[PDB]
Amino acid sequence: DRPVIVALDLDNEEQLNKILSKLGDPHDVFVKVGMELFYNAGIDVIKKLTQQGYKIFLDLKMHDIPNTVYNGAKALAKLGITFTTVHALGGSQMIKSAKDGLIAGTPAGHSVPKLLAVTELTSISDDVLRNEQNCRLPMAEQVLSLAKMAKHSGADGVICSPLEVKKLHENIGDDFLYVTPGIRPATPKMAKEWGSSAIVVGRPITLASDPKAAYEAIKKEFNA
Amino acid sequence: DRPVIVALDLDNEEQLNKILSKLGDPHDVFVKVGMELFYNAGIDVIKKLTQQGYKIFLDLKMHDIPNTVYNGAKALAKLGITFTTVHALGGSQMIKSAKDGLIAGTPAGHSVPKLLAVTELTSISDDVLRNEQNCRLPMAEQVLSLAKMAKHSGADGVICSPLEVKKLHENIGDDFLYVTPGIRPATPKMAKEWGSSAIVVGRPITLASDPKAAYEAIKKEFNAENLYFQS
Repeated sequence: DRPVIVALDLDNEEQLNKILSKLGDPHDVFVKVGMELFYNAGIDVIKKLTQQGYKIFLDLKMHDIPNTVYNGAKALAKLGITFTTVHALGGSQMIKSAKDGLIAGTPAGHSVPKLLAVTELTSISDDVLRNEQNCRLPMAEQVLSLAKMAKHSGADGVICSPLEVKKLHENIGDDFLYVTPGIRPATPKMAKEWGSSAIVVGRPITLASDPKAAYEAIKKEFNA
Repeated sequence: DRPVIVALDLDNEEQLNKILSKLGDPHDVFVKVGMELFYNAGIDVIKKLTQQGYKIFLDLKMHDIPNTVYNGAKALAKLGITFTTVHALGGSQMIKSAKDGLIAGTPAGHSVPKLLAVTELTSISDDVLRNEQNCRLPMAEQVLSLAKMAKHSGADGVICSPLEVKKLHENIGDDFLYVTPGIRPATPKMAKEWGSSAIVVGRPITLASDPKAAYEAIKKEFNAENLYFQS
């Protein structure tokens, strides 16, 4: 049974509590929150939620020098989170320090958060990759490069498009998490067949008439 | 007029309060905190500090899609900080959104935080630039390109090394902040001479036997515009 993660887009604790109350029992609920929430809420907000049993993909895409990311990651791990992201663009050493940091901050009797690398953000078009980022390679090649390197450096997985998972998965093998966002009922069943380890789903659930029923139905479409 | 910013590399509010007690009157102190502190202490600690009159460079290097950075940046401007960072590698639109977010989150009356672009981190060597990040440009060209783009995208300044200021300035000009961290008694004097808008200083101050006097001496050196007589 592979996890379905609900992507949340909200900017306060109150909104967060409200959607979570609509998603189900805490143990059954895996959500993604980024900096729009984390930078707007008290430091103990995530910790309180993970104490209750909520699983949290805290998506802050850390991108700094290795020693600072060691310490950032370490601080995050003490929140009780399940997944977290770094930019592969920050390089091999930074990624390794990120994992060492996660290990260091994981409190007794907890699983170490999984370290996921971001490659090229979805906001990066072909033109931006070439003319703004001054990359030497086209998209498909840049992405595979970063993902491979992330795997070599101690990342547990990568955030990748559902339409890349096939070929990424071919290259890097089964010992890695391929976490695919942008899934809509690219359906959950297609993501399963193409090799996704976890799907991230937003509005189809969060904007649903009954977010809980939507969330539960996607899990079944993903795991049937 | 030109700021000296104290880099605080610590992970707890109690150690923070101790170094701060030695830096002087809050209205005379400008500090830099990054992931290490912020991800342990959170927003209340920053709000507390800025309300007292501390100037904070909150250095979190946001790097995400434009809409998310808009909201991240907006969240940070509510805290009353002075400088904050984003990755130029995140692209032109992300930088513009960051600045718009900063504007939206600033309380009325208050001053909009300055948006500073990170270019290539000091952790990226030429080999890392070439063979990990798959850049097609050599370091100096890539740095200038990222800096120029940041200027054209609403950034108020860049983080660069003291030595880089001249090339960046030559191309970008005076309506921009060149913020330079490597500084130790590259000296404050050299940083001044080379056109740094602001320096960040760490251990030379935070581990000095008298941090306040080390700080004031560096402010003085950095701002010695007419150090020598000339006619």
